[PDB]
Amino acid sequence: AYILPANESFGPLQISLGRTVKDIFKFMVLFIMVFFAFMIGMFILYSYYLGAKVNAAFTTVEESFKTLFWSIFGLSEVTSVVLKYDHKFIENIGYVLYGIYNVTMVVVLLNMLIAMINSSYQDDSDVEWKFARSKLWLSYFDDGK
Amino acid sequence: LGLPFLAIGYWIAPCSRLGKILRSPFMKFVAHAASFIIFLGLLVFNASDRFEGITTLPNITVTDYPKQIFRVKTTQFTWTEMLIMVWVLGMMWSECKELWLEGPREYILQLWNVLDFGMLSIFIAAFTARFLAFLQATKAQQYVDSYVQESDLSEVTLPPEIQYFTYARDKWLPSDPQIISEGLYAIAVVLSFSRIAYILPANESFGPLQISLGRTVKDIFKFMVLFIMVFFAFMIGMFILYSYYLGAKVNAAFTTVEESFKTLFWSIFGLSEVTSVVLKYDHKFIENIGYVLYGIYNVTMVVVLLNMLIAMINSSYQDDSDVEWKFARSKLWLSYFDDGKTLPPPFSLV
Repeated sequence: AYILPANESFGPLQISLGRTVKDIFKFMVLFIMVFFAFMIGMFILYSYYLGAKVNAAFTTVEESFKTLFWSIFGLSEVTSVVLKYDHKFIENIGYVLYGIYNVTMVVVLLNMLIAMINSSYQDDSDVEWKFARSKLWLSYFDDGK
Repeated sequence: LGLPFLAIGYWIAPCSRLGKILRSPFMKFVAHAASFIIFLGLLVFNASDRFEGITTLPNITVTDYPKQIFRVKTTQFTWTEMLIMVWVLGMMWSECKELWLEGPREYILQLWNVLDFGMLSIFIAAFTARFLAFLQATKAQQYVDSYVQESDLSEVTLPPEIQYFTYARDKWLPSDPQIISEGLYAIAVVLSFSRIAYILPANESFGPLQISLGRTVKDIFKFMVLFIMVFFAFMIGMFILYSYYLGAKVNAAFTTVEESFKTLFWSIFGLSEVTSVVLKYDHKFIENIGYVLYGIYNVTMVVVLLNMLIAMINSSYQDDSDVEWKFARSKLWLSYFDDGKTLPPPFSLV
């Protein structure tokens, strides 16, 4: 991507990707707070069932983080909230909290997507890439290198 | 860090440079935000002992002295827990003051007020259930200390009303007050780590994000109702189809109403396997109809999600965001303009 802005076909793509990342960071912070909310809550719920669960999810803080993060991409199984004891109150609350976390994930992703859509529909891309490419060229104009 | 010191200084010297600074609406808002951050840190510190996991198996009872009831140490309240109760009581008192000074009808209008009341009520219910469990455990401990003299609670057959309190978590009843307390406490903790959005509109970079997220949720609710009707349609249909094959299926999906709900809800995020519609008997008519209905439900899921996405896209593309956030932030500022609120909870009960 140091070389990408020099190309006419890929330079604007690099600028658009960088702008997307910059706007992505704010929604990452927004998602981080809710992610921490569900991580702490599910860890508190399932910390007392370390040896009484189908898997190790939510038994520790690291396990809760791993399960919740991989729930973003659907890589966490639904058995993460299933207990071995007949404590259906804890299991059902884990089911509800995991489901609410998944729905909140969709809502946050959707809101971020709508913001990205209604933040670029307002020559701008060409000027953006040309400015970046001019900076690249000016970096090689001086003596040396 | 210095909130207790500031509270003490305000109490001893209400009229001074410290008192003048504390009465500033920005300082009152900062104190309230800092107090809630302390509350969140208290919740995290309360579970800090289990951060790397419990060192003992759930089916093993570990106590301090041999004559100790296990439920006594499991249900005893820690100092951090007592601080959490004090904080919760402070916020409940603040909410009750708002309710009494602003009318019960108008109080429910704001989503923040009802959400705060629900979170605090769940906290009170969780701590009440833990208190009942602690009371029962102390009653068992009193019985042990009175009518049992063996210096070892391992060779004595205690009565069941007292023997039940020596059991590990595996033998606890499903309706155990401590189990109810733990579940409600987990819900209250999740709800507690949501009042950061009380502070979000004050920031210029995150305030508009909060307003946009709230608007997205408000428009989301209508499509949730739209999705609920079709979800109920397929839930009832597949439950009716598969209720007669409870013991003749690969898994338990669609055998009961709860199983149908779980399978269909987790099909939204792809967490339900395709074997949910596979039978063990050679009834290919039922199995194929389940396949078709599950596929139609999945396609309908995509269609509803797509239509909702198109609506969201063509409902905001029509300065509006800046005005929205500025209005919300002005409401936040006006909430701290009036006299009072100098000392955030729980440093307000006195």
